[PDB]
Amino acid sequence: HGLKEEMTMKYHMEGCVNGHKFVITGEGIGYPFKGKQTINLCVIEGGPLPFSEDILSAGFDRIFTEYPQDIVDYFKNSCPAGYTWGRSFLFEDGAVCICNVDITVSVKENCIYHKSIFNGMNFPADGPVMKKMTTNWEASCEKIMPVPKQGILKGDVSMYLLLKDGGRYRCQFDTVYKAKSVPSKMPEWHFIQHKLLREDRSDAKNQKWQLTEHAIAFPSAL
Amino acid sequence: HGLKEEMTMKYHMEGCVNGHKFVITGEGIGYPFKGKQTINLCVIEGGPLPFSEDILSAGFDRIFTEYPQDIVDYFKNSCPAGYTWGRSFLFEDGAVCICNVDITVSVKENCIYHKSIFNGMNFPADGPVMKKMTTNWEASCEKIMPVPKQGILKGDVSMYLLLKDGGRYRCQFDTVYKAKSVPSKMPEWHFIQHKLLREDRSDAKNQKWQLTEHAIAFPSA
Amino acid sequence: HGLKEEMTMKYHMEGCVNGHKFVITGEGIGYPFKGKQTINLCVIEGGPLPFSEDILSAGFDRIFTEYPQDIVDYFKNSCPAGYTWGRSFLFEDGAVCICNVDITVSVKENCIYHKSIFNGMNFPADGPVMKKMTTNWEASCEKIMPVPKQGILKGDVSMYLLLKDGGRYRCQFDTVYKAKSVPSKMPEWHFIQHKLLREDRSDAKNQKWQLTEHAIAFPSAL
Amino acid sequence: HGLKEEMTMKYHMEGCVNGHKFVITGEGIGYPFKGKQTINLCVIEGGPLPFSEDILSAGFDRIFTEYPQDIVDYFKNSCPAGYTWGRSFLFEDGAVCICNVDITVSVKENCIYHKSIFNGMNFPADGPVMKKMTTNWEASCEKIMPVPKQGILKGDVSMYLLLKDGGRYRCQFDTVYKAKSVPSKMPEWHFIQHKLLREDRSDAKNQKWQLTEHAIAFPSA
Repeated sequence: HGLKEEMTMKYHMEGCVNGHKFVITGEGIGYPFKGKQTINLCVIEGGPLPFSEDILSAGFDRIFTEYPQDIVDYFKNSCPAGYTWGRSFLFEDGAVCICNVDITVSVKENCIYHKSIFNGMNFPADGPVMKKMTTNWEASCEKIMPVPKQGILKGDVSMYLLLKDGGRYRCQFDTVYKAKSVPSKMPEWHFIQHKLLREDRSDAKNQKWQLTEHAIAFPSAL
Repeated sequence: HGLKEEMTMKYHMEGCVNGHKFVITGEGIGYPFKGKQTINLCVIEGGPLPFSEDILSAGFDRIFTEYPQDIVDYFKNSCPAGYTWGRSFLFEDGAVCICNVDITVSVKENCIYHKSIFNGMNFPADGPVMKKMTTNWEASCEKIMPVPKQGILKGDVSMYLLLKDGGRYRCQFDTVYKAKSVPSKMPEWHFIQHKLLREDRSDAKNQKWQLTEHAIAFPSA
Repeated sequence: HGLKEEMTMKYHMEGCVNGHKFVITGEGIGYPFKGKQTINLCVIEGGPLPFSEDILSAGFDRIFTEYPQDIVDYFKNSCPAGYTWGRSFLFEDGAVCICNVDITVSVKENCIYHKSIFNGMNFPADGPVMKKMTTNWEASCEKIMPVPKQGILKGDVSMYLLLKDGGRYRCQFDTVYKAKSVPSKMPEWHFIQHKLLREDRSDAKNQKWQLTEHAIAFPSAL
Repeated sequence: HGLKEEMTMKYHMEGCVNGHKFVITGEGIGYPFKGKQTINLCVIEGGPLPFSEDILSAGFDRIFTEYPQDIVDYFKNSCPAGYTWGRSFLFEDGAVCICNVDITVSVKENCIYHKSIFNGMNFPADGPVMKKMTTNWEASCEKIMPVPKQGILKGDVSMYLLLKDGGRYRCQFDTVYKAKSVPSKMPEWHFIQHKLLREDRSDAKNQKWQLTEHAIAFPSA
């Protein structure tokens, strides 16, 4: 698809969570074919963040998903124009989020740009988010399905955000993946298992952390 | 409240619904104390909108609410600084919207400026919105409750967008009302009844519509 | 409708909340035309209840609703066969409830019988319900609407359960009202404001409390 | 676990969906260790059901789950006492169901008895269920997580009931798995993948259908 085994990517997130506007920029290396990525994020505006940085995580690339040969890779096939995605975040405490990502490709640079807009609200002031009581997301299995006569995908995943107290914090992810160009081939409903971790790196001069994700496409084990 | 019986208001809305970007601007005259208002909207970008306009309606002011003396008017009391609002639209069919509005009032201009940011997704292609089969919102009764120790308000209302077939289409509105400065006083939980309508007014050069809203504050009967 | 100004009623609730089976019986007096009712409840089985008794409250009669003349009283018109209702309870903490009520009339006795089945689950062990941290429901306004070509009603109300800490506890009430006989006249969408209070009366020999409700039908004040 | 590679099971179901009461009884053969099972159902009351049978399917055993040695099988470990389950069905169109099952095993009979209580409402009259336009459930992947200090399990899965038009119909399954006696050990969060199908087998004297399910436990890949 014009993809390298190893890739670099850029991040620019524009957001407002519970009235708090902020600005995050990033950089990363990834293995499209490995379904792995490691990114570095920085709050260049609105920091330090008043909420849990874990809610932004997934709003930062399905391209970085190791697909089987028997399965159509909507995302990679997306090369070279890229694609866009929108996602609803339904937290168990009533908080609501919408995220919009625009994936574009710096072909010769072999760099994938990500431009996102994140909007979240109704995050309880006592919640783990407002109280920054989170730690990491739990491993998951997302259902990916094609939209008949549409050329788009639908991602369905029930997320669990692990808290310091040891508890879980539930969130429903509902995504729509839209390729920038009409897709010749469409995949069949499948699954995407993921592993996303955050490791802070804030100094005291800057709020930063590093993200990391691993994902493999799979079919129903039946 | 430094407000006038009759006034004016200006609107500027930016949004991307189901990936469709659009810009809307409006003008209006209102009666803060009557809780009445009529507004004229004109899509000045992304028109014509590929979805129903009905979804954007409420996304265009709690200042325009007839409040009883017995009840604290957090909104009017919001002067001079003004206030802001955040809202989540939970449509029965899976669609998700978020709207944030920044409210500011010009004394010298006797106008109320509204700057909204409407975002929505997961609007089923064959849905009433995507297939523009909506007519009007059914009259509501919203619940306004104070957030102890937060200085903010919470609005809760179950909306119904009336369809052409005469079928209702459900949507849960969850609002957060926050004044720009620390509130001197807080009201008690109460209700707000509203009636909002839409009259199309598009031509061929531009897509336009008129909005109207009447709201009255109330207590438990 | 054969209704008296003053009425007596009987209660028999069969339930299981979070695995806890219980049995409540009751008796009450009401004013159909006043839209008022006062009932006395007793846990004859499964007591003392492990959960907050406030969740059962509304599962105990729209007949007791003061209607305007301009508005059709589906419920009273229901005389003399009575009617049935089913309701879903969606609590903010994930707990789920379904309630089914069967309203029958002891015509000459002028007594209204109520036979209910209550099923609730996913009530967090730390919740106000499990922790019995509730006190009373807050006043509400329910939307009542007709079902085109069905002869049934739909009740929509967002409930708030007041806690001891002073906080609210949200619950979505979604009802279906089915008259025992084909209705000649149907009402137009309207509203029903309610006030429901609980006043314990458990001795130490028996778990009991008294309920009380006031309700008036209204049209959109527009 | 006192269980047998191959076994039998008996079913008795009582329910009132949308006010329609019904009684169902079934017989089956299963492979606890294979996580496989086939069951034969017969409406012996309230038939024919006015709604889709597909809704009752999952309402008919986590014992039948192929579990890796590396993972704790809370269900099989549930022997001898057995276990119970509670589940909420959150259908996209507003329908609401609750199902509770009491699980008991006869050593001497090598059969597993299932006593369910299915309740459901708000099934849109023109819905796929009410208009019986459903075919089968799409293969799933459920999330099984332990409840610390409770001795219970929590199952989470987003279901899709396939329609005749080939359209999917959404339903959220939220389960609570509770053993009859204090568990010696607890498993770690893991997944359960399932494949469940329905083959009609009604005649004219009785309404019958066959159910089949294959489930395998798994960890994060």
